[PDB]
Amino acid sequence: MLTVIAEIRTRPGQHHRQAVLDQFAKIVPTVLKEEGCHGYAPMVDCAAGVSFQSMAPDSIVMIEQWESIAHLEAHLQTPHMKAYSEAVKGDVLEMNIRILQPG
Amino acid sequence: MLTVIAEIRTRPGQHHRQAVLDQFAKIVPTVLKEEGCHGYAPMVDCAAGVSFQSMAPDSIVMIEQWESIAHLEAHLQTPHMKAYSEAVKGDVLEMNIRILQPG
Ligand SMILES: CC1=CC(=O)c2ccccc2C1=O
Ligand SMILES: CC1=CC(=O)c2ccccc2C1=O
Repeated sequence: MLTVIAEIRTRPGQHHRQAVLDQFAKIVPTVLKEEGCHGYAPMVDCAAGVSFQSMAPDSIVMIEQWESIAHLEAHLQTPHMKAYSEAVKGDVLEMNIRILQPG
Repeated sequence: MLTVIAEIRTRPGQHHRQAVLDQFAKIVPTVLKEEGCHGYAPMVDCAAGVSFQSMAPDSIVMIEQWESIAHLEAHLQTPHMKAYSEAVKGDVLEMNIRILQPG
């Protein structure tokens, strides 16, 4: 029902983006098992050499589906997400989070 | 009376941001003594590991208070500011300057 697209902007260079991705690798199976989660995928740009593509190498884009806002909010308080946030605090600069419905 | 917030964007890496901060260290006491100056503080992001914070490592945020636009404009013509501008010309990319009043 809700679709979340979250862009996580990482610090340039020094394998910061990979550090974050590695933290997601630890957590994604767990998140998929959370109540109300119907998708949770960290994505990165893939250079297709087409003129219409825009790329941001220092970013990870999450695509997620949650049954409700309550389920998303619960997600954010889980220990795996608190552990994730602590683990990536020196790697992440900001997040831009959209909550979307069918248009 | 006027509050100025100026974001100074610096060149990535190569201690450019520190070079600029060092130039501010030279000038801040002088600026505070300028007529009509009631605050002049170069600030940087401080990573608090909270999800709601946005950080830009290649930026310095000035928070200032000036008694009037004339006082600010005079500030910009002082020798310490002309010397500052010359000193940082290879370190700074741009500035975004807001002049604010109580809402
Ligand atoms: C604040 C915040 C932190 C996250 O780690 C996070 C992870 C996945 C989806 C959304 C979010 C979010 O809104
Ligand atoms: C153009 C310009 C240059 C500065 O160096 C500067 C320094 C402090 C406050 C404002 C400014 C400003 O508007």
